[PDB]
Order: sequence, then structure tokens, then C-alpha cells
Amino acid sequence: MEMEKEFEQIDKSGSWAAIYQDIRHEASDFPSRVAKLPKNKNRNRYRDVSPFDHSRIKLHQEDNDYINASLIKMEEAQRSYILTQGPLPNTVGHFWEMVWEQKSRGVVMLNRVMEKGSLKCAQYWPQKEEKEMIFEDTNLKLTLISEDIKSYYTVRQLELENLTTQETREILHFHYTTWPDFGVPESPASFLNFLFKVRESGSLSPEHGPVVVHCSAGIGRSGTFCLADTCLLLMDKRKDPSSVDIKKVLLEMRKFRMGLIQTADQLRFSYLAVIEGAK
Ligand SMILES: CC(=O)Nc1ccccc1C(=O)NN
Repeated sequence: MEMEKEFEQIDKSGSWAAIYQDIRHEASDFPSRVAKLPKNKNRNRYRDVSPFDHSRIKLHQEDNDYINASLIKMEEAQRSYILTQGPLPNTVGHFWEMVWEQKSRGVVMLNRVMEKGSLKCAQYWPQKEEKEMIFEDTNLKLTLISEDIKSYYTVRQLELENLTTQETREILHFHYTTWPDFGVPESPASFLNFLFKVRESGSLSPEHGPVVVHCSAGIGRSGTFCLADTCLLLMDKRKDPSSVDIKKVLLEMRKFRMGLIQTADQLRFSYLAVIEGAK
């Protein structure tokens, strides 16, 4: 059923809440035993948001390999994403270790450091060229190279150096800066343009490791980003773009990380992003 028609049918009936709860009811449930170990309590921002054991990203150290991050692997779309929480004061070094070990080219950030008067994630990148950051626990150095600030998003060029081998890589930081404190954007125009800037970059492409995407919890706004990307590209691939069932793509993605899409408004916005994106 053409999603644009399904959309108007849900909107006229005002049943967004009922569709959304159907997804919550049918969603996968897998063990998260490593996340709940007592040694990992300060590695988790929220007690009710954990990566599944089967799909969690492992840090390449013998000490403690745990980070709140998941590999979403979409087989038919031929895309991979890592979805992770906003780094904490004690996980900033782990975050950049993961970016290094997984060979990511891009980081996508969908939140502000402060929202609603509270801290939503650590200040994990350098704000001035001449004041670089060093993560002593993971032996990495991070330098701001350049910054391009636009109305809806900022793009930063960063240099990440493995102080152990003295190899360097260029990482692109794509920061969406205008998601509102409450609700969802009124129009997806600026979200879609942000998405096609990340694609243009090569960050989503198979010659690199998976893109790292995050918000505060790594399930809401992060969910919207990878659902829209995957749904649009399936439409570019299949002989019938109307066969693309957004609810079925979301349940497939929810086999890899719990809670993706947090509200009925985010589900509606995702439809609006794919519907408008198809034009
Ligand atoms: C399929 C589609 O409409 N993509 C976009 C959406 C919104 C803004 C830009 C683009 C784009 O294509 N950029 N190169």
C-alpha cells in the first residue's frame, strides 16, 4: 500500500498512537547481559537503553570491551550503521577508540550538548584549532582542522591520531543543530538536505567502516536518520518503490537495537521524511 495513502489514512483517523504501540508490541526482545554487569554501570547513560549482546560493538582491549553501541546491518539495502549514546565524561576515550577500530569516516550528531537546561552529552571534540584533545586512557589525539557553520547544520574536519602508531585519519563531524527541544521539526526539508550532505561526503559508502550516529540515548533521532536513509535507498533499488513498508523496515532495524523511534510524532515525521524524500 503506497505509504503516502497509508499516511493520509492514519492522519485522518488520528491513529498514530495505535500504529506506534503495535510496533512496540511486535518488536524483538534479546538479552543485554554485558550492559547490565555492575562493572559497566557508569558506561551507560540510561538504565532502560542497552545494546543487545548479539549486535553490540566490542572495543579491542582485554580490560573491558564494553560500550553502549550497536551494529545495525541492513542486508538488502547494503548499508551498515553504528548507533551509540551521547558520550559520557568517562566514555569519551572509548567513543574515539570505537571510531578508530571500526574505520568510520563520519560521525553524525543529532543533539546539542545542552537541551532543556541539562547536559545531553560530553563536549567530546575540540572547539579551537590550537587547543587539541588527548584521551590518555585510549592513547588518541584529536585536532580541529576546519569548521563550516550553516543555518541548520555545522560540518567539521577533525584529525584523529593513534599516538601508538602515529597513523592519522580525517574524520568528518556532521552536527544537526536545529532539532527542537520538544516535538519534531515541522518540515523535514532541512533534515533531508542534512542527510544528502552526509551521503555526498562518502561517509555512508562501503569503502569505509560504518558511520557512527548518536543523539542523547541513540534510539530516537538516531532511529529517524537510519530508517529514512534505508527506506529511500530501498525505493531506488526495488522494481516497485510502493513495496517499501516503513513499519517492516523499522521492525527489522529493531532486531539490532531496542527502542528505535521513541514517540508517535517521530514515527509520523519518519513517514514525512521518506514521503517528501521520494519527490
Ligand atoms: C531524493 C531527494 O529528494 N534528495 C534530496 C532531498 C532534499 C534535499 C536535497 C536532496 C538531494 O538530492 N541532494 N543531492
